Amino acid sequence: KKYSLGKTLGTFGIVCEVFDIESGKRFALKKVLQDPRYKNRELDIMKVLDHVNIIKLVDYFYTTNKYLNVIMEYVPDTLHKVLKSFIRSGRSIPMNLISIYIYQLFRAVGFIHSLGICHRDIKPQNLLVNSKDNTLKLCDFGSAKKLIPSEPSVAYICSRFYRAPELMLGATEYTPSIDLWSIGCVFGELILGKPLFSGETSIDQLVRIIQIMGTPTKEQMIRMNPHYVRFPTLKAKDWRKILPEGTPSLAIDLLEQILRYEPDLRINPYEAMAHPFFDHLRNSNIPQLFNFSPYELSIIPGNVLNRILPK
Amino acid sequence: SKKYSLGKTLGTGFGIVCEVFDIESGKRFALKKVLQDPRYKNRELDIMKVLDHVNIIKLVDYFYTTNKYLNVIMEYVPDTLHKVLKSFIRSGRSIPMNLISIYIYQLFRAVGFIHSLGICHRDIKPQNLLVNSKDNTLKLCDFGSAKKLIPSEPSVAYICSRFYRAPELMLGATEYTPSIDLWSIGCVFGELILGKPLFSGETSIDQLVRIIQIMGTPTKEQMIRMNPHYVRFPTLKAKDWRKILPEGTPSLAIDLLEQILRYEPDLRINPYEAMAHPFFDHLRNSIPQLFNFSPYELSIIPGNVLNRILPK
Ligand SMILES: O=C1N=c2ccccc2=C1c1[nH]c2ccccc2c1NOCC[C@H](O)CO
Ligand SMILES: O=C1N=c2ccccc2=C1c1[nH]c2ccccc2c1NOCC[C@H](O)CO
Repeated sequence: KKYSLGKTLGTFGIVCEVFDIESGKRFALKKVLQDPRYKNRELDIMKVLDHVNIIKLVDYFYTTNKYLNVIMEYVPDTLHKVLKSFIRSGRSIPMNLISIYIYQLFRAVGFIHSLGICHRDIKPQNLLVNSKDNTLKLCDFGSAKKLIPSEPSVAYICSRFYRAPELMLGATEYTPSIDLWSIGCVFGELILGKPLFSGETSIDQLVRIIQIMGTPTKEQMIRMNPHYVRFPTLKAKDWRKILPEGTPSLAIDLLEQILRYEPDLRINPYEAMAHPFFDHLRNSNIPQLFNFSPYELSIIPGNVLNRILPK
Repeated sequence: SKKYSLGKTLGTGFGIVCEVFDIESGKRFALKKVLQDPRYKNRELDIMKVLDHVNIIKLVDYFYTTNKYLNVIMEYVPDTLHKVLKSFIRSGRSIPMNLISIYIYQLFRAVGFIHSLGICHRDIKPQNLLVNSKDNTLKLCDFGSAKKLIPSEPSVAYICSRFYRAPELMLGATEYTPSIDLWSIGCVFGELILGKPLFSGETSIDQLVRIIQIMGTPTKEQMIRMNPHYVRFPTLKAKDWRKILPEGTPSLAIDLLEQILRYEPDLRINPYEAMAHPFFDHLRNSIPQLFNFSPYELSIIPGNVLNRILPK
């Protein structure tokens, strides 16, 4: 009764736009089929995400088959729709804007990773954008999990475009580092205007990665998955020959630092925020970039913080 | 339900209140379990959800269970002002005025916060006032009797309780205001000083007479302000608190009490102005957090008032 129903946004349930009958405000409703016997993992993660670049939990309740109704913060557009529109119009997303989106993405992921939480399905359909601010917010934690580093996961993550290579190799001991590969993939697509690594199967997807970044060495295979083994030998290619003809060197340098085979070697989110590619954001439309919460300040290293911040 | 382990009982008041433990983090919380239909809203949860303040008990978690029950997990504080009050009497000592001021200051800050939202507690009493001994932090809990007052709509006069109701409630008022909480604070302040409650009595008349016997018969203008729908008592002159309260009592204590226990609901000192009252000049001159105002708090405290509240 408290929420009047709006447009369906996407379909174990459905996602709608709803309105608070009392305040007038607009929120997002996720209605999922659910037994009040068991916990809901997604609700349980939501409950802990209090960050400016992450979608906030507002309310939740049960209904009538029994359903859990999660009411969340709303943002009016997805990076998927923005990206498709630029292609449609015939032009490239300005690099200045790409940097704005990608910085905020890094900030979000930095925050969930300081809690051991991994998203596992970062994609442009999951990156909410505000046209008026250029604010970006990470949503949908239906596929997320708190990784317990002393404990093995089962390899059951299948998806196009954005999986880390270690997931394609059936890794059992993957880490939140997987998200960092996704960011890289999003970042590249934004630049190129189409995804980096297509393919319907894991083999297909692996081959495409190899085709661009070269065959992984043995040391690289172990570090991705020590439980797994031979491909043909292909040399790495230069991103400057893959990406479109205008692409800034700083953009490619950061990209090189993200898309590494060795999960442990991928750039740290706060490190990436301190990367010269964001130097023009530090030199003062722009949303909030430097309003760190007292939690974030407790977590960012002092060397790093000083390089992230403006003079 | 597995997430929390029981759980010493804290009070069976439509449900129970227990101590519970987060089996993942090890932290201790308070569980309020109430009999509830998931067909209706629960008013108390809806209020909890909006209370974000250092001197009010925070909501933590909530879930359903099986007769169907709503389970409210809240911030926990290990003691009540009632137990503290009731222990000082045992030892044959009075609560230091310096301590009394610590608690009552925080109480005002809490009330200041809920009234900025139109939320009225409606049952403030030392049993509802949680105190932590490490720190002298006080927190206001248990909003099961709270309501958001919609100034343009009447309420129904069905509030019956001992010691702490505003005179307007005793008079069957239908248009009462969050001011009723300030009357309760005054009473609590008073009781802390005196060693026993100010206004005893099992019925409404009984409660009114006691007030009238200390504060004097209300004038006609004071009756209209408490309840313009209500008519004679015998004429009694006000007594002077200096002769009711114990021999030592500081004059600023009484000054502050006088400014809370007015018959005219609209004249009762407002909470921020009370923190500015000189009775708290020693906390300023000189103990928990007192001056760490939230961005929200800062935006609704008036300018001149704020400066009087803060230390120099
Ligand atoms: O604002 C949103 N908050 C959410 C929380 C969880 C899941 C989705 C959203 C939100 C969406 N905002 C949008 C604005 C324009 C278009 C779509 C959306 C949102 N959701 O997208 C549908 C979910 C789909 O199944 C995968 O993301
Ligand atoms: O810490 C508490 N949080 C609460 C939220 C709602 C209702 C009660 C409490 C809490 C109590 N903490 C205590 C510590 C010692 C003794 C009692 C309590 C709490 N409540 O006990 C029942 C409330 C009753 O109104 C007063 O006895």
